[PDB]
Amino acid sequence: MIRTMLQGKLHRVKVTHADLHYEAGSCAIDQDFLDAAGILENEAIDIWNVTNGKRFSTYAIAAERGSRIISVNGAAAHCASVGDIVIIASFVTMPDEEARTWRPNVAYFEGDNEMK
Amino acid sequence: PRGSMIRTMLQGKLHRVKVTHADLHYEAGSCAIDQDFLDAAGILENEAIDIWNVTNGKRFSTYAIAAERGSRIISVNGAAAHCASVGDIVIIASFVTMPDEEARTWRPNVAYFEGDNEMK
Amino acid sequence: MIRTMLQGKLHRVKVTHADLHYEAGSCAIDQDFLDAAGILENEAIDIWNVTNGKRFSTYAIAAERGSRIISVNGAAAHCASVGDIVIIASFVTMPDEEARTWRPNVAYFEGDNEMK
Amino acid sequence: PRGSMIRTMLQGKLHRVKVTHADLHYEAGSCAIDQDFLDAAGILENEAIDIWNVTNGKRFSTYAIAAERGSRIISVNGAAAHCASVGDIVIIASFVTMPDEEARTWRPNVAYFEGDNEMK
Repeated sequence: MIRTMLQGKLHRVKVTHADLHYEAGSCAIDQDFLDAAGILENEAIDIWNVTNGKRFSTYAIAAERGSRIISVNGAAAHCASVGDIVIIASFVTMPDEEARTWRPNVAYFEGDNEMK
Repeated sequence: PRGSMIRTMLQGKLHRVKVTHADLHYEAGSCAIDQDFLDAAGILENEAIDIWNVTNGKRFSTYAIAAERGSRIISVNGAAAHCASVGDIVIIASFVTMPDEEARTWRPNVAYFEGDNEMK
Repeated sequence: MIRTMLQGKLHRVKVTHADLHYEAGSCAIDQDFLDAAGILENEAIDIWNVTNGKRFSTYAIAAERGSRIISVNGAAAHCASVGDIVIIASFVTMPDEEARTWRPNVAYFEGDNEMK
Repeated sequence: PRGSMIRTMLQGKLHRVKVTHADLHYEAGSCAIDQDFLDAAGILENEAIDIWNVTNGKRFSTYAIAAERGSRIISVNGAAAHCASVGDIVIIASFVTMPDEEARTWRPNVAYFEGDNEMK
C-alpha cells in the first residue's frame, strides 16, 4: 500500500512582490528555499494562507537564489496578497514500510523571509 | 501484474472526533492527533489527511502529526484553524493507493468516538 | 510516467434521500450503479454538482441494489440537495503506455435514476 | 530502486487559452479540447486536468476529451460551465508521477496561445 506523505514545507513565509514577470498559475520561490525544503521546479505544491485561511494548489518555479521571493502569479494571485503569511508544502508517495520512518524537509523563517 | 490500474482507497478514518485546540500561532499546517487515535485508524505521522468538518461543512486537507498518547488531542494548527474551531465535530481520513484486486477486498481502519473523545 | 485517468462515472444522476442512515462524509450509491461505473466501496470519488456548480470529494459506499440511491451523507450534505443533478467520478493511475488506450466506464441515466 | 519516493510533476499545460463554448446541457463534466492542443501539451483523452481560470480566479479539476483537430475548441461542459464562461482565459494542466531522479530533469510540455487560440 502506497502512502502520501509530506515531503517538505516552507513554514510561515511571506508573500512578496515578484522581482520579474512569472507565468500565471505558478508560485515562484527563491531557489535557496526550494533547496532547503526539497521542493523541485515544476513540482505540484499546496499553499495554505495563514492570514486569510485560503487553500489552493499550483506548482513551483525557481526564483533567483537570495531573492527571498514568494510570488503567487496570475489566477493564484486571487488567493494571496503581498504580506500574507503562507505555508508551502509538497507531498510524495512511497510504500507503507518506508513511510513509517519518513522525515520531511522543513525550512523555518524569521523577519523578511530570512531562513533560519 | 506490471501496469495494473491503481485505485485510491480510504485507508482509515477517525469518525466524528471533536476538535480540542485550534491555534493560528504556529504548529502551523498540521493537525496533531493523539497517537492512540492514529494507531486505531492506521494513520502515520506526516501522512496526508482530509478533514471534513461536519459542524460547519468545511473540507480541507493537511497532514497528521502525533500528539501525546492518552492526551485525546485533536489540534488544528496554523491556516487550518480558519476551518475548524474547538468543539467542532470532524472526520479525519487518509487515503492510500493499491492495485484493483487488493482494493476489491480492502477493509478500512475506522475508529468511532463519543463523549470526551472516547474511542468506542 | 504515471497518468491519472478517469476510471468511471455516473453521468447526471439525481441526489435522493437516503433510505437508511449512512455515515457522514460518504456518498451511498446503489450497487447496480457502482457495478456499471466500476466504482468500488471505499474508493475515493469526486462529485460535481451540475445544479449549483459545487465540487467536492468523498468516498463511495454501497446502497442496496435497485435502491437507485444517491445519498450525500453529513458534511457532504452541505454541497448537494435532494433533486440536484450530479456527476460522480473515480480516477485511477497507470503508466502512460496503457493510459493512451484506456476507456472509462460510463453509466447514463434517465427519469428517476433509471440506468440506460 | 524499489520504494523510491514518487513526485507529482507538471506534465504539460495549455497556457492562457480562451474558452470557446460552455454548456450546462451535457457533454457533462469534461473539458473538450482541440486534439492539436492536447498533442502539444502531452495531454491524453480521459486524463485528469486542473483548470485555473485567470479571468475569474476559479480553480477546478476535471478530465480532458478531444475535440476535432483544427477546431480550436475549448469547451467547458456540465458542472464546469459554472466555473468558466466563453471568453475567459484559462490554464489547463496535467500532472504525472515519477521517481525523484526523473523529476529532477523533467521538462513539461507547454503550449502558449494568442489571438484566436493560435498556438505559438
